[PDB]
Amino acid sequence: MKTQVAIIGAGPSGLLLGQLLHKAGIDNVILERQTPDYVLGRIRAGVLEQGMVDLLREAGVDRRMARDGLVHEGVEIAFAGQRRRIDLKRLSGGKTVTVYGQTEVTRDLMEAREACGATTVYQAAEVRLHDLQGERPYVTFERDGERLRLDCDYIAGCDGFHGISRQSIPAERLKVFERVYPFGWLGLLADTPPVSHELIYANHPRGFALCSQRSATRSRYYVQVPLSEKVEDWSDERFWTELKARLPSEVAEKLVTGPSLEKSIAPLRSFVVEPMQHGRLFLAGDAAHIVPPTGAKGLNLAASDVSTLYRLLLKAYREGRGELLERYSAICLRRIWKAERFSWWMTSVLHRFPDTDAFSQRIQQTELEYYLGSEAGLATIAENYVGLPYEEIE
Amino acid sequence: MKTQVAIIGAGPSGLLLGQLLHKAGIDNVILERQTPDYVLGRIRAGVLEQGMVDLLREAGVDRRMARDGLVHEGVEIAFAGQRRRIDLKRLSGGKTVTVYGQTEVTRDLMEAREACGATTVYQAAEVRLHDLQGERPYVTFERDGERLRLDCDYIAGCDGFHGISRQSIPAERLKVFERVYPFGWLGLLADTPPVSHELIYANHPRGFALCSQRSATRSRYYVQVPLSEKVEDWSDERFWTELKARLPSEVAEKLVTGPSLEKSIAPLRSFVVEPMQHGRLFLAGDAAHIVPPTGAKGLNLAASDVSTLYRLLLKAYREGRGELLERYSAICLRRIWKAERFSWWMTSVLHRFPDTDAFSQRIQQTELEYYLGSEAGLATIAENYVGLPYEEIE
Ligand SMILES: Cc1cc2nc3c(=O)[nH]c(=O)nc-3n(C[C@H](O)[C@H](O)[C@H](O)COP(=O)(O)OP(=O)(O)OC[C@H]3O[C@@H](n4cnc5c(N)ncnc54)[C@H](O)[C@@H]3O)c2cc1C
Ligand SMILES: Cc1cc2nc3c(=O)[nH]c(=O)nc-3n(C[C@H](O)[C@H](O)[C@H](O)COP(=O)(O)OP(=O)(O)OC[C@H]3O[C@@H](n4cnc5c(N)ncnc54)[C@H](O)[C@@H]3O)c2cc1C
Ligand SMILES: Nc1ccc(C(=O)O)cc1
Ligand SMILES: Nc1ccc(C(=O)O)cc1
Repeated sequence: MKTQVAIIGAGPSGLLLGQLLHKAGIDNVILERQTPDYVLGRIRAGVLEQGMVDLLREAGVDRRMARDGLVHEGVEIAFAGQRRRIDLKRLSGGKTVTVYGQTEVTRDLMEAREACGATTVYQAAEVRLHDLQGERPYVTFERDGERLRLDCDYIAGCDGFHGISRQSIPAERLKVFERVYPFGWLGLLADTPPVSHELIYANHPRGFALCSQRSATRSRYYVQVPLSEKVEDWSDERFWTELKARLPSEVAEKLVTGPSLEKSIAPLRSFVVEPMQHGRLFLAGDAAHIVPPTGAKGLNLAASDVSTLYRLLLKAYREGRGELLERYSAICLRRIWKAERFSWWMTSVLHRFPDTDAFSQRIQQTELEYYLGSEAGLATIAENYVGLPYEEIE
Repeated sequence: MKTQVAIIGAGPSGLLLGQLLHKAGIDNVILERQTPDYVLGRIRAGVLEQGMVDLLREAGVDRRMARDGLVHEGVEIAFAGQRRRIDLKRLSGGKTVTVYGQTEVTRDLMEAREACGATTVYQAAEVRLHDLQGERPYVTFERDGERLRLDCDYIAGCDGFHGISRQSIPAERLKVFERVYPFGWLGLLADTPPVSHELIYANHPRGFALCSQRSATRSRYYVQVPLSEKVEDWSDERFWTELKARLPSEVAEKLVTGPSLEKSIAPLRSFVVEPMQHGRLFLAGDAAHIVPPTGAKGLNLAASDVSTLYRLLLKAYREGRGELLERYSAICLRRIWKAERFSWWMTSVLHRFPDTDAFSQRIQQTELEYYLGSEAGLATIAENYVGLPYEEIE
């Protein structure tokens, strides 16, 4: 069995890359461990940068998004009994973000891939990568008891944080940068109208809270929660009471509550690996880096890694410029670090940390007052929030 | 012995307040523990904000400054083998800073006070404050063996971090916010031409370094140094070698070295006390708060506390509005916290911290790249650097 580019993982990264590649004539095969249904079960992301919206358009999978997605020109930050609105559109010079669930984006790519007839092997068990440094690498896997081999020119590891691809690179060749935060996010999806037309990030003494949405009849809420927490400990009612206690009274009053459709806890982490490639293996998305959800950069960084990889692969196949692929890591890392820096900053000013001294609490409160009250402070948040420009390569 | 306002401390704070008060008809007496010579021995500050330059003018003690002071429109930040210039004037909308030694400013105020004939008691031993909550507070001290009493309406504690005034307020009434940094600054004053026409703040793997100046023939340099350091351990030559090792090669090459006129080590600290007053006692300057030198806000915050106190005292004496004095702390604290926040930020991105993990070193490097490469980042540094606007009161 042979292809040009083998893609490990059918999450948004692998599907986007596969679609981009297909449209340009580069055959690719996606291998996924789970079932299409399991993949569609992950709620995750809700906020997309302008640049990701454009990439979706370029992959020609933007019909439903253009119809159902909500474009946002602002976002709110509540702290110490006051809400402050940041005009993204004004402050960033016209850019906005789009709220469209990750579940939907993934569904759209999956349908688009099916219609084109491109190869996708679900339940590909025991994926193993071989000859990463040879001129002919290959992937082996098992589909219903029998071991198959897939030959390729390149492998794009788009298998998330627990994928096999990063594990296939000699550990000595990698440099890991990581920070674990002493808390997680308890998220709740409900078939209720969101409490606001724009997102509200809230710093409250009891901990962080965030009011988000998926559509006009579907809401997504989060509350900062300690690591020791178990989801079965949080009834829908306890969640609503907790969420209401962290929000400004005039917002908590108009909140329409309801039974949860999904409830989960996600720990916050920062992770970056350098470089992001080895021989003919290139890492992309969560396989290469994790950012805490606070800045909504995860899925967005994956899109840029993918945009970069695709353009380099085109150059390599169509233009015979195979040497340009060595620049992959240098290029992605620049955007990754600025995004990690932004997510880190958002996380530190919005959450309540354990055993914080009086001085640090005061400095935290002051960062908010400063950045939210200065025209220049506002602009730093906004341009970062809508997403910094992709580099064009060459 | 009686006056209207008793002033404890003849450093820049006490002298500026005394001068302002005198020019408006409000009698005041300054009490200082040391001799005029000891006071003039402190080198300290070199950078003044626009607002402090204007206050000096308002006190009519700006002749020598207008002649000898150097106005700066930019400042440089060197890191990872690259110098980046921040155009203060452009980015802040025209403001600049003035380099004029604290020793000179103090000399100018002292001469101005002497010429006007205002009272100043040097070597006032054992100053004690009494009846802080009565309608008639008083200060007692000793001048050559005999105990004297000074009656007043108000007392302005301008006695620095180790003064008696903050110690005279019931400790239970105060809330202290403080952070100690694990390093200090080793500074060297030399009668040599500065290596650059503008200041250069340098983040280097070996630690922080700063190239400053006092005039065209007098330089002031600093290097980050561990707490365990003793000044006698640092020969002039060791200092020059160390300073040269932390600077970019093209800057270290043109450095004119020479014998030190003064050499000292100052530990870095952040300290804020809330409130800044008690009854008829009002704290100002270093008596109320300390900021690490990195942002050059110390003397500048003292000026704003003083500007605020003087205007409130005028209202009280001339206009019979004694109740406005209760607003002193609320007003000064707003500016103090933003300045503490700025100094804290400058300190964290420019210095090398002990036992720093790979992630934090990377985030530090990235803060520099971000703020120094974005038009909005630059503007946040600049407007903070030149100094945020004073509030007008009322
Ligand atoms: C609470 C939460 C909120 C977030 N909010 C946002 C937001 O609003 N905006 C934003 O930009 N980001 C956000 N993100 C991040 C975003 O969800 C991720 O960055 C994104 O899912 C990365 O996609 P991916 O394709 O790289 O990885 P994944 O989504 O993990 O998919 C990887 C795929 O590879 C598969 N796989 C794993 N191992 C193997 C193997 N051995 N063989 C074959 N297949 C394998 C996995 O099954 C999976 O299907 C959030 C994340 C969380 C959890
Ligand atoms: C390394 C260094 C660099 C700095 N660089 C800058 C910079 O460039 N820009 C900037 O804005 N700031 C800077 N500063 C800070 C600035 O020096 C101080 O904030 C400033 O000196 C505050 O003045 P002050 O009058 O409040 O206090 P002080 O200068 O301390 O004077 C207080 C006076 O009160 C006197 N006194 C003390 N106790 C008593 C008592 N019991 N009775 C009577 N008198 C008493 C003291 O003798 C002293 O004379 C720097 C500080 C340092 C050390
Ligand atoms: N920053 C974030 C904003 C929104 C969401 C979400 O809607 O799921 C997640 C993270
Ligand atoms: N930030 C600072 C800048 C300059 C000086 C100084 O010249 O003495 C001190 C601190």
